[PDB]
Amino acid sequence: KKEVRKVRIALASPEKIRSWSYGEVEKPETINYRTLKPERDGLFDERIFGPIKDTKSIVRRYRMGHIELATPAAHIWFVKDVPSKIGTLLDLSATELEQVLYFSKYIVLDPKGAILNGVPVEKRQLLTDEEYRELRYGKQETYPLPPGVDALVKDGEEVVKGQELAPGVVSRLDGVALYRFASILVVKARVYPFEDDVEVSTGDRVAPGDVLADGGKVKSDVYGRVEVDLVRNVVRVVESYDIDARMGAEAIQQLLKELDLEALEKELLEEMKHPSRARRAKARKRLEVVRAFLDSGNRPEWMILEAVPVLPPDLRPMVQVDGGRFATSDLNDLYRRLINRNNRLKKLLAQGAPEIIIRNEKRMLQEAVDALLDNGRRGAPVTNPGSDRPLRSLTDILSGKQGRFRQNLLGKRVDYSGRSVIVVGPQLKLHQCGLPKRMALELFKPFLLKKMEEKGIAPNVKAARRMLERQRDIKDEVWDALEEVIHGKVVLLNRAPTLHRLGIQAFQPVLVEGQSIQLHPLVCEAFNADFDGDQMAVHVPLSSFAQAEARIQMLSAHNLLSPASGEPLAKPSRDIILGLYYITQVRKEKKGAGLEFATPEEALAAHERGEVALNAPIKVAGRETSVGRLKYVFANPDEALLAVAHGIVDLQDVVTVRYMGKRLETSPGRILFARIVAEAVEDEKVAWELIQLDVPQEKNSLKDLVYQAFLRLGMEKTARLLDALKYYGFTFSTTSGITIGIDDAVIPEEKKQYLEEADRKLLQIEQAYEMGFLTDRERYDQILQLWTETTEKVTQAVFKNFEENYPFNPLYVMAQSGARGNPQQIRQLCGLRGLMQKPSGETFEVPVRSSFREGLTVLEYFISSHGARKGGADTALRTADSGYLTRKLVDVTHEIVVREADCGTTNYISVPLFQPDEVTRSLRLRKRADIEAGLYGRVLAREVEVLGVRLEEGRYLSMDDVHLLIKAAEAGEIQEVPVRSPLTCQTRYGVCQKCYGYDLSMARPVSIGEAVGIVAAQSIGEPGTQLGLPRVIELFEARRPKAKAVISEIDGVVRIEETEEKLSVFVESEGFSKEYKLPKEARLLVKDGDYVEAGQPLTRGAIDPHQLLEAKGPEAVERYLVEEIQKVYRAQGVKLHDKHIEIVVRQMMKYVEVTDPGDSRLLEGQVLEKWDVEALNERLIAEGKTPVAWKPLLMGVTKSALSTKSWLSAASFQNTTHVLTEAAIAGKKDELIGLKENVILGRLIPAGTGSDFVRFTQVVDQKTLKAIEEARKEAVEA
Ligand SMILES: [Mg+2]
Ligand SMILES: [Zn+2]
Repeated sequence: KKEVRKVRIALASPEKIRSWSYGEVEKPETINYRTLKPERDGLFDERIFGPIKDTKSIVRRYRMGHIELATPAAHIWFVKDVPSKIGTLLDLSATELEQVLYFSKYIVLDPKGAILNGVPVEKRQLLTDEEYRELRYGKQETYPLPPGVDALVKDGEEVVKGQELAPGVVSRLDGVALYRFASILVVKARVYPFEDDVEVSTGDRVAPGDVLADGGKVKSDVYGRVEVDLVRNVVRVVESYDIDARMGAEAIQQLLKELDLEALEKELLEEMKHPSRARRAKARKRLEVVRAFLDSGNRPEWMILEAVPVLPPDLRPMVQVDGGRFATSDLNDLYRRLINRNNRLKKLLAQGAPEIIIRNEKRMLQEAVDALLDNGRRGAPVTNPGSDRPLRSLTDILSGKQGRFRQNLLGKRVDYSGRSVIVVGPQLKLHQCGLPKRMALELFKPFLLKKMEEKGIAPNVKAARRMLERQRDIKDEVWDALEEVIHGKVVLLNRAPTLHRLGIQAFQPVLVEGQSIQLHPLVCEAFNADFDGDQMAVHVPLSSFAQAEARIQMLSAHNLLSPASGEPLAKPSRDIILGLYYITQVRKEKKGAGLEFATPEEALAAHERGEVALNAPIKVAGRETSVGRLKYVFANPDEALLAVAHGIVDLQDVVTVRYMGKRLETSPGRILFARIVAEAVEDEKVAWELIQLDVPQEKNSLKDLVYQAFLRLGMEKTARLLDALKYYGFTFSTTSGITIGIDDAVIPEEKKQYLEEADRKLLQIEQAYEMGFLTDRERYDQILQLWTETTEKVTQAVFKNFEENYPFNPLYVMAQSGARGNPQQIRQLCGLRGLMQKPSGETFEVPVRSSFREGLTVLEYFISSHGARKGGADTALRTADSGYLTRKLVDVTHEIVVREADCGTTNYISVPLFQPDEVTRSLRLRKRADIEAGLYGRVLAREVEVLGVRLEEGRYLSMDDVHLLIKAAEAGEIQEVPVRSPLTCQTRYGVCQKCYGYDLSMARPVSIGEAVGIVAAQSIGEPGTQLGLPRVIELFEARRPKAKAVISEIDGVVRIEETEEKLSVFVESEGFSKEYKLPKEARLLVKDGDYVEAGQPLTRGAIDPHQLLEAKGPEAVERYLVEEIQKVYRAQGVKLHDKHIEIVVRQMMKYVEVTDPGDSRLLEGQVLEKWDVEALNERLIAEGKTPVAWKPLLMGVTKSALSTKSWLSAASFQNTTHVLTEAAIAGKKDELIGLKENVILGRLIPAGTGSDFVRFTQVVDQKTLKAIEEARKEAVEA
């Protein structure tokens, strides 16, 4: 019942394994082919895993078995991890020593080693088993003797080298040769005769000084075993004492049993505090392991495993494919192999012990356990021979690109989904999408079944399915049921590359006849989907709760503004823009008569007579008014438009119309546009005030109109305005007749002489190059400058020509309006595409004189093919590169969610209003877009009054406030604005509403509980696809730029010495001077004698963020990073707000490394807030003034993503093995904070609706409220 908050991962005791499992499996018989039921106690046995029939089969998913190995085993992760957990807990070498002990046959033994073989005492040294059992039993040399011969050697003869033991036998070392009847026994032992009782009997191993026999007469002199022979009444003392011997895991277990963590910890402390850093680094590397083992409970004794758990059968099922053959998970094969090996070991130990065979089968079992735990690390165990496909192990199931972690994180398949090609849906409103009738019928199939079961169409659901199974039985009643089903439902449309949040959009389906999905044209840019045939997909959420989600916050009618900025995305598109520009344009032709009209009053009649003739046009360029203004005057807009309907005057003709209160000299087109705006909305005074009816409706004007309407009216009215505006734009674009012919690409004639002049100039330049006054580089620069100047001159001439001569040219009308094209494209069409770049990256000397209006020569087309190929390849790579960048960003910033009470942050950031450096030393107000992206939607840190207006502290900066601040800065009152920011928020995991701000899909302040981190990452990454990018990569991944710029770290004065070898700049201070050397290519930007501060760039180039943080501090480098990121984004024309960059930069520098240790080690770095809390506890909450002096560490996006307190995300991110091992050494209570973890958990995501702030909210109607409240007051008795 209680909510899961922490997941603790830890190690298992053998008792824990026994309690966990329900019985033991000991046959290698999963299931026989004949008996499809579980055969015997094997891997699928019935009574041990739960019944296979109908508790459910989920016990066979939950209940697990176990194997009680007679021989202990150690987990492969703790022996093969890069830091060998046993190899770092113990003093053992991982690469060979640990494996050779744990698989092969060597000896490890602590207690005693003073026995000498030319080598001093042993404390923890390794000796091979061979010399071990040599030293175990003294010195053995044997030489047989023929029977029936009493040789010259007696039972106690001493023998040295060179002595003839026989006529042909010679020994090898000095010692004693014992005689048997029947051999000679050479030993390096000591014999001792005696004549009294024995104190040490046969078998005992004795130390010097201990009594051997005969009381004090005879005492021991060396270590070794004692053998008493009563035939000669003598003691032989071999040199072999009682010495410990263990093999394999039990030995390790012995080690782990004999190792105590507390004394180990103290001696590690001593071994790290005393010497230099060289040993203490690895001392900490193993001391963290020791502290984790000690502080987390679980002792390392069971860190090697005795009872192996057995996976429930349904997690590894053998399921039939065809013809009796069973497809199996390799886990079953590995378990069968392990069971067979264990049973072989069991019966082997039961029957007899051939020692070499026992060692061999111990190695066999250990390798089998290794393979079971994971395959590939030691050899490549494979399936039955002939199929060289490596078996799949537990690590393979968990880890890998397609594993348990990496397959729930995507969920590549969904049930209620479809896809189709999309077509324009202009007849639909913005909150609708056209759905083909067949996919609409099949998608809601259960809904259809239930709804037509509500009526009498079919008796039951089975009859319904059988009737609908064929389309020959369709009826119009079925279609009525269909339209009944989806009256209120919505579906989610999805584009395959989902670069941002708007790639998923809810819609209301409308039944249509056809194959394709009809899409509203206005969302043609929300999706990056054209109509060249590319497809788009549809999903259908089932639960009414999810329907509420989609209809409320994912419905497209409600998301009209970007999350990346305040700009709208539902702005009128190309066609509507062209139509409305055509309807609200005013022409102008000619005045060949006396234009003076203000003076003469007979000029009204005189020029009316002139207009009767051809003296002056109806739209004449009169001094004060056109004769059209005089001739026609309209009481109402209706009269003007009705007179237009009678063809008297066009929609583009100026005329005096008496509007609601004034006489306006406008065209009926502009009046009609104002009428459309006023009809789409309810009130007209507001509509009249929020439009600009004296200029053509260019795309910027439409965008401003839409934004203002959104601000002042809200959601529904803006949507209706967009619908009506699009509809009228379409109709007037149709009836107006905009068309493109070959003659529309008019060629201005004046440019011709321009070319000649350019040509002439080339000649002198060529002559200037012929005389040798110019070098190749400067000549190329001169030619490039001349051509790029004359191209601009020709473009200016082209636009002047289009203005003067043909106001209504289709190319010119779409250039002026925001429909399509750029001046460069129009110049290519009509003028000349002069400069064409070379494959090397430079530009050809010979330009392209021709245009597409004329014909290109073969060579010119062949040359332009180079640039075509370059652009194609660039796009084809940058697509995937930008996707990968977005992946990095979302991984690092997925923890940021606005859950908050307003944090008491007495801190802020001062957003500049003047560019610190637009020239070398000058201040100018930042570009309006820049100030908007820095200030719009922020919160004022403290009250400011600039122009007689009191902007109180805590007031969100709306668009009007930003404009007012910009105007004030223009006047010159303030230069910086103090604002709250995420960079200074004190919220633990996320930001507060005040520190975050005000920009959203809406304008209102952000709701508490939305993952602003994910949308931040998406807004950063989406423009990257159409974007340079290496700079962005090297900035979010904190790296060392190759073009490093020399900077200062201390304030002082600049002393530039012009040493020709290397320019030496001296930062001079009172007590010290710093010197920097600049090579020939290092072009500085400072002047001698200038005052210089910390972090001031001495040379031109990029700045390493790490050294900048070292010099100035966190805030300075944060501002530098944000500005540098914004630089490239502005350079590409993409408008992006700074909230997202600030969020990622804050997540980038949430790590500090302490320097003065407190209650833990010093040279360790992790989350800053942890020392925030810990310093609060150490200094204030608890006693003990130990300052945990930390330094902020700046690491790239990747490293910050990797090092996380939670281990779920780390396991799902890079490598499950090492991460899980680390999280297993210490019981890691993973808090379910962060979003990726709760995705893996599949539970309610913390962000959005799943925020505990809104997760539960009792709701009750009013009448039941009165009932329950009456029960309440009657519950209060008396
Ligand atoms: Mg396409
Ligand atoms: Zn805050």
